[PDB]
Amino acid sequence: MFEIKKICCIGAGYVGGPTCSVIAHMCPEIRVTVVDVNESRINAWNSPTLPIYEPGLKEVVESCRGKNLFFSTNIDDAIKEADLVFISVNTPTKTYGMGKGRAADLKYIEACARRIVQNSNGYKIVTEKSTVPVRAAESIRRIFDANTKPNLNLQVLSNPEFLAEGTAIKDLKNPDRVLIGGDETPEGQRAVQALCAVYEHWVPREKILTTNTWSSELSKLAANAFLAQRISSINSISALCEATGADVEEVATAIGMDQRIGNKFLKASVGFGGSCFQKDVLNLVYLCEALNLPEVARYWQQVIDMNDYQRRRFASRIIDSLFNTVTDKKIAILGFAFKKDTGDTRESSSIYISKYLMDEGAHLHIYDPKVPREQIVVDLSHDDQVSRLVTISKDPYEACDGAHAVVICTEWDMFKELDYERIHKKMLKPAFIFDGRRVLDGLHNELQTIGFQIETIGKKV
Amino acid sequence: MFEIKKICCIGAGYVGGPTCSVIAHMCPEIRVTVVDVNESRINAWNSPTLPIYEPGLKEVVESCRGKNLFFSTNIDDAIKEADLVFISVNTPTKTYGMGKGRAADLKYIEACARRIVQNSNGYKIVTEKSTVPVRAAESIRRIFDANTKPNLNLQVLSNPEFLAEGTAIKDLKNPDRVLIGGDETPEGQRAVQALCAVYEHWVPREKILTTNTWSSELSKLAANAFLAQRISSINSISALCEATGADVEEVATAIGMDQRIGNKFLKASVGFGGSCFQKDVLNLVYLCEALNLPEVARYWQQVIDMNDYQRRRFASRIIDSLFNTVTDKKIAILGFAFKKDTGDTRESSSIYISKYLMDEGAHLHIYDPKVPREQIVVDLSHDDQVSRLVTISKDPYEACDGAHAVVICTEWDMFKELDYERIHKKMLKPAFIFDGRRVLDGLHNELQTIGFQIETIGKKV
Amino acid sequence: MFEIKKICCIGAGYVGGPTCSVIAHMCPEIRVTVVDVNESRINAWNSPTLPIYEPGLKEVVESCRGKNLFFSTNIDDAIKEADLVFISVNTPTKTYGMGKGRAADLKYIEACARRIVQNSNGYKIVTEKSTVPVRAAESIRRIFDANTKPNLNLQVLSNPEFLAEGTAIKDLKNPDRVLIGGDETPEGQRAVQALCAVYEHWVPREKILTTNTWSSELSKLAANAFLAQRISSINSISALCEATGADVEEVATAIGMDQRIGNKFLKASVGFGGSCFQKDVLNLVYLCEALNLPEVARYWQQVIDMNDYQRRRFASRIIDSLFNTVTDKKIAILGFAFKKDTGDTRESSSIYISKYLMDEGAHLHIYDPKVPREQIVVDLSHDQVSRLVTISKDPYEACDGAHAVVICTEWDMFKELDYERIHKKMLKPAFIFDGRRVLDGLHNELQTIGFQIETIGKKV
Ligand SMILES: NC(=O)c1ccc[n+]([C@@H]2O[C@H](COP(=O)([O-])OP(=O)(O)OC[C@H]3O[C@@H](n4cnc5c(N)ncnc54)[C@H](O)[C@@H]3O)[C@@H](O)[C@H]2O)c1
Ligand SMILES: NC(=O)c1ccc[n+]([C@@H]2O[C@H](COP(=O)([O-])OP(=O)(O)OC[C@H]3O[C@@H](n4cnc5c(N)ncnc54)[C@H](O)[C@@H]3O)[C@@H](O)[C@H]2O)c1
Ligand SMILES: O=C(O)[C@H]1O[C@H](OP(=O)(O)OP(=O)(O)OC[C@H]2O[C@@H](n3ccc(=O)[nH]c3=O)[C@H](O)[C@@H]2O)[C@H](O)[C@@H](O)[C@@H]1O
Ligand SMILES: O=C(O)[C@H]1O[C@H](OP(=O)(O)OP(=O)(O)OC[C@H]2O[C@@H](n3ccc(=O)[nH]c3=O)[C@H](O)[C@@H]2O)[C@H](O)[C@@H](O)[C@@H]1O
Ligand SMILES: O=C(O)[C@H]1O[C@H](OP(=O)(O)OP(=O)(O)OC[C@H]2O[C@@H](n3ccc(=O)[nH]c3=O)[C@H](O)[C@@H]2O)[C@H](O)[C@@H](O)[C@@H]1O
Ligand SMILES: [Cl-]
Ligand SMILES: [Cl-]
Ligand SMILES: [Cl-]
Ligand SMILES: [Cl-]
Repeated sequence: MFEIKKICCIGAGYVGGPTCSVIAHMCPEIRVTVVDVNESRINAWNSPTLPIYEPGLKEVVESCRGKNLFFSTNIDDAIKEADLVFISVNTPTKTYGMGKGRAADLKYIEACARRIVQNSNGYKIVTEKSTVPVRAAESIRRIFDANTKPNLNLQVLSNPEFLAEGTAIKDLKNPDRVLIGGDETPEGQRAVQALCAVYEHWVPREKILTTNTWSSELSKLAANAFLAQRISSINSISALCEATGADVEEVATAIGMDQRIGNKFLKASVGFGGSCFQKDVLNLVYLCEALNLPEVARYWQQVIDMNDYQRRRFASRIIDSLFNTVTDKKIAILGFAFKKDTGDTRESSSIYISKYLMDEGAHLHIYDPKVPREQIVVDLSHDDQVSRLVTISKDPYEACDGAHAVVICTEWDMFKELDYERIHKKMLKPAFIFDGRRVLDGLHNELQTIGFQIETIGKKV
Repeated sequence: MFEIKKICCIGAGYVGGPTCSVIAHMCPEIRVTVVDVNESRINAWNSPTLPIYEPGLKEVVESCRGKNLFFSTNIDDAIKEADLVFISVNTPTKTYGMGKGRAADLKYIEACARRIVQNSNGYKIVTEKSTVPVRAAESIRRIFDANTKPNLNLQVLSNPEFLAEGTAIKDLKNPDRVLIGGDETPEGQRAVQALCAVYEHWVPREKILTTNTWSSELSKLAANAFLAQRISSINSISALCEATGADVEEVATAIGMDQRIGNKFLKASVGFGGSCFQKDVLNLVYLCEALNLPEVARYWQQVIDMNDYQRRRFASRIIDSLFNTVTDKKIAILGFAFKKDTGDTRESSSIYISKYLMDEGAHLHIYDPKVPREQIVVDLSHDDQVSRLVTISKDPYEACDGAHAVVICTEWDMFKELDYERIHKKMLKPAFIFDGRRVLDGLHNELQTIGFQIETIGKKV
Repeated sequence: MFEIKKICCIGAGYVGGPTCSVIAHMCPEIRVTVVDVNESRINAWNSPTLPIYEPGLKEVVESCRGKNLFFSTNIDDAIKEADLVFISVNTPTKTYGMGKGRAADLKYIEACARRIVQNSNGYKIVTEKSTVPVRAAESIRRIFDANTKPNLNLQVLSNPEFLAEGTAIKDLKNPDRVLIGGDETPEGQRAVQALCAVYEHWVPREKILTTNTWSSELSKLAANAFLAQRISSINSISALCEATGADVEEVATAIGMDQRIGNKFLKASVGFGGSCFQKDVLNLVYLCEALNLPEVARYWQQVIDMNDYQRRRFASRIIDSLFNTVTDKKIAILGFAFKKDTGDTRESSSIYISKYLMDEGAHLHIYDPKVPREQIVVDLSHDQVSRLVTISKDPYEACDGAHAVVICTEWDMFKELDYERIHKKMLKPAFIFDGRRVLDGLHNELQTIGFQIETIGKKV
């Protein structure tokens, strides 16, 4: 049996940093080196202020960093020395060319594959952790086959990642499962078993699934598409509730008590964000179109279409409720991160609601407890319109001071705890609360007594 | 019988220069003066370097120029002195206004008609050689009727041109036929017969067709639409072949051995280019829409739609074969002219394939034995993107050095003769050849043995 | 080199019968046995009146029948003895299920395949003679592979038919080309070569083209599609001519003089008919949809849509000319066959023009010199035939009391009619609608007699 003793991870992002940090923490005898082309990111990983906010992450980094955990921009030597190389780079939707707005952008992956074969000799396992179109591993194999050297044996595995931001460390330390894909050849199964032996330092063997390479790639896309679909489905139900007097939280509970459906991922929202759900479903759609599966393509597209309807109609709700015009109206945006317990804003609904209201010429005042203000400025920029229409607030009370509406977009715990009596006093009248997260449930009577018009998703006005 | 002794041709382009050069060469007693508003074009026609590359043209110009062949920017005196005035100006698709992207732009023609009546006295024959919408001659007539002078007799004829670039001189010296259109009046038939007498110096009378003005105008559009259609039809068959394992060259041969179909214009390609096929079919389409013939309009539109599918899918082939990403990938473009034996690039498929690959951020290195590099730069410009993504190569080996793919777009003879063993050595791996012209047929086994992945149109991978 | 000396042909129809008769006639040293399940058809091939009428066929058949040409219902013995087995059965359009109206039905081909493998030992060459969908040869190979025996070697070839109706024997004796497809293996190439040697008894080697099997199958459909496309293209041009003062006959001459275009199949018409063109183009379109080639499917669909528009617009011209009402108006239809010199009416434009006028309540009087009146009744049946349709014994009957004379088939006799006689007994205004451009050159005098003359691709 081959033993992995040095690991290199190309990509020091929300996946690469935490995954490697937990591997190093659980496997004291394995050297783990996380690398990136981004110098300031790598410099931040080596500093008292990590480049990402993830609960418990700093404690894990600090326990291992400089012992068996390293962050470096020296990609070549980290590859050269490694028994195992992870590819954990970004795979965004292409914003250009063929498949613009749908297809996965594989240029970061290809760059990794080229760099690996350029800097590799002997035996190495190359593990595709990035979320990819099905069969992407076949292209990494072809590049390696076409660029062999004497004694160079590069084995390719699929090892997709299931962590959610905000709960990364817990997800990594106690995963529901680990999935590994490789071919059925003797060398392929040897590679699989070596990677399994890494995870077995802390994951029970019954929680490690081994499949073929393509089932593993597909499983990741499917898992994300099923999760996103649960949200779009309950969000579709929120609209029906609003029209009927049914309550979406009541309905969610009823359906989720069926053990075959389950009670998770039935929290209605202004819409799902985060870097991957939309892009991974669109990748699935694009791939289906390419494989002449248009029925399957249009089935999954509904998940994205619903999410976009949820958001748009939430924005329309705000504008319709505020007498059909929001031009020059101060509006508080409470929450800019895509979910609580992260500073990540990638595809946050907060961005889409903010842009909709900015198209109207609203004056947005934006508060979030963890997102840096510079990121919010970048997200809302194409910027003159940002300088004219957007203010980043230091606290929520400042945001709401002289506002017409408070719009809650991220389910930070603090928001339900605010002093709404104080807030109502300095708001323009009538004062509105638009709750995109159902976090103010149970406060509606008190809020109404104070004087607010309170509206939320999945509840009839 | 009236005898034409002085000819003026307005338009010194790919039609006007060669047609007039051959008339002068065949009719030593007729003074032929080619005129243009473009000074540098006219200056080039008077120089050792003609403004166009056409086989055998220089020999014809040089034998007559300064004897009975003249090139001049003095349009007014050339008209004033002429027995016969040719209109041989450009008729591009309108890029603006009503019919943008479809309708013919008749502003150059109208300018000629106005200038002719302004500078004409006595008897002259005015011959519309430019490709025009049907009934355009009626407008030239109306302008003349509305601007008569005492003793001014301007007779209007249709005399469209059937030469193909690359074979212009041969086509002009030995035409399959000459077509002349005029009205059935005594003066009209007199004009027709005078123009016939010019061509009879070298074209047998049985190869000179005389029709009415509108049949003649329409015949030119129809002829071009039938030719373009043969190519789009065999290109449509190329796609079916790729899907079935049939070979398009085999199928082309089988169908073309039916004497009713004929064996010409069945060469599959990345797509037909050249200045006229697309614009003349679109003119036909537009005209049909204007005459309430939408069924006829949509029949002919298929010829353009097929051509655009052929090109797009060829580009998609390249990107799909190169692991679904070509960003930063060096790619050799061999051939930029729209067909071999011309330096003309007007509507070359090379432009469309290059632009598709540039949209992806590919690094194109472009070689062509006759197109000037300045023209390729203009064609690919909207240019920063050109400065970043495009290099004009001095030879094909330079183009292919460190390239991922060689893409053949123009059927220059030299390309099949290249040293592909040498080329494979310095290509990045795996190395691809994409043959848009079927010029490497028969070399596939040798190329595969060298190591290439070779793909071509109308052949299954 | 392998010599073929016994040929069996499964299917004694319009393709198989004549093809095999010519082979026997040209190759005296080959025994050619044509077989069929249809016993009365086989018995007719051995009779003084053959079950297929083609000029020259009777003479070819009678020259070698009983010598080296045989017709039999004994299919199993013919297969068993054959070096080469032609599959020349019909592949009719599916009238049901997947591909209804467009897909070819392969049931007969498959039956033959199963029967061949069942009755075969050793080496045989099996050749698709009938028009088939692309990759039909692969199904035959699979049936053979699944049903193999020791020493069984069945090589599958494609060898399409290019017979035009009424000229089959001349097409057979002097073909533009012979097309043979086989795979590019040693065995497939010896099979191809063995069949080439048969055709070489009368076809120059330069006119025999050998391809792969799929190329061969696809070439037959593409050929008919290119042919039908020339007709739809010149017809589309005919409509523009009428709108612009151009003449489609002048335009056809002008474009046909380009040797890259050529001068055949540019005769504008009310629309192409026949049992082949629409069927083969629709099959091609269905194959494209099945292969996920939608751009290609709708490119070729235009050939059919243009043909259908040519017929539709011609009927509407008739109706609009007769003041937009033809209820109980007598109209003479001259020509019902799909082209001249035949009684064949299959997919004839005359059917479609007649049905359009029937839908308006017109009283049609139909004359054709060769189409049997019984066929006309069937073709115009689904009620309205007995009510609206009369089959005339001569053109003058048909035109008597008529509002319009409509020429749908290009029979040479129609330009020889006594149009002064016709005009006298027609209701006024009297119309002639020439759907075939047969009365060109009578236009001046017909106008003087007093007709309103309407033709395709010209305003007279
Ligand atoms: N973020 C999540 O919650 C999550 C969860 C599961 C899976 N994933 C998948 O993991 C992958 C990475 O996600 P992420 O959120 O960490 O992205 P990220 O953008 O935050 O990090 C990727 C890093 O890779 C670097 N990189 C790109 N190309 C490089 C190259 N050629 N050489 C060296 N470094 C390079 C970038 O600079 C960046 O720092 C994606 O494919 C994603 O779909 C993400
Ligand atoms: N290029 C061919 O292979 C070809 C073949 C047959 C027919 N045609 C037809 O011939 C016509 C000309 O084609 P081309 O390729 O020679 O175009 P071109 O652009 O190369 O040449 C036309 C010339 O006319 C000049 N011109 C325009 N307006 C003028 C004016 N008012 N006074 C004086 N000069 C003027 C332009 O400066 C230009 O030099 C077109 O209508 C085209 O459809 C072209
Ligand atoms: O591939 C990925 O990137 C990851 O995507 C998600 O993780 P993540 O996007 O970080 O966070 P989630 O908790 O799944 O929520 C995504 C979006 O759905 C929203 N959401 C979630 C659950 C819910 O019930 N309702 C709802 O609106 C969240 O607020 C957020 O905007 C998946 O949960 C992970 O398993 C996966 O590894
Ligand atoms: O009006 C015009 O401008 C002229 O257009 C064409 O001439 P041209 O465009 O110069 O050259 P072609 O040989 O017709 O080819 C046009 C395009 O079709 C492509 N082509 C041609 C033939 C073929 O079989 N396959 C094919 O892809 C050529 O490479 C080229 O891109 C016609 O051939 C001329 O008769 C006509 O006078
Ligand atoms: O697939 C087949 O078995 C045969 O189909 C057709 O033969 P066919 O339909 O009998 O006769 P055609 O001469 O092609 O005429 C078909 C239709 O086209 C019409 N047509 C033909 C030529 C033309 O210029 N204009 C025109 O309207 C004819 O009047 C007729 O309605 C082909 O011509 C044969 O090569 C082929 O072998
Ligand atoms: Cl695998
Ligand atoms: Cl909080
Ligand atoms: Cl005229
Ligand atoms: Cl060359």
